[PDB]
Amino acid sequence: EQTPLQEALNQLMRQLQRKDPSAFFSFPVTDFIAPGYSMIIKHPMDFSTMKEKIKNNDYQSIEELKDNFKLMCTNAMIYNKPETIYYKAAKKLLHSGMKILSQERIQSLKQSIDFMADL
Ligand SMILES: CCN1/C(=C/C(C)=O)Sc2ccc(OC)cc21
Ligand SMILES: [Cl-]
Repeated sequence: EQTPLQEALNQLMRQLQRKDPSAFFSFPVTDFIAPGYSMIIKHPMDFSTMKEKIKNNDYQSIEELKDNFKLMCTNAMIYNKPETIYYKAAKKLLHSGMKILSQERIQSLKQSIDFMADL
């Protein structure tokens, strides 16, 4: 029922979420949690939204998931001040996640996804 691309995206998601042990990025940030958030952050993202996008087959490539992942981390560094736990978590998550989503790792996954096609 799921494509090789969807399955790879879900495996990468599990690796990225393990780097968020405090679960700060699990769910959408609301204006109840973060006053004025919606006026500061115009393109919100979180892991639960990414998971739903995978399930709905909204991602056409791993790079599109990588873009959403970077956006998620950047949003938290834009809204939160550097001293806060949320900013510090976002900086660490972004750095760790960019190594999980390295261009060379992505290329290798693309190859194996492509191999399942035109058989
Ligand atoms: C959901 C945790 N969290 C945020 C997460 C991200 C990704 O930004 S930002 C923030 C601000 C206040 C708060 O508890 C008053 C929590 C809080
Ligand atoms: Cl890279």
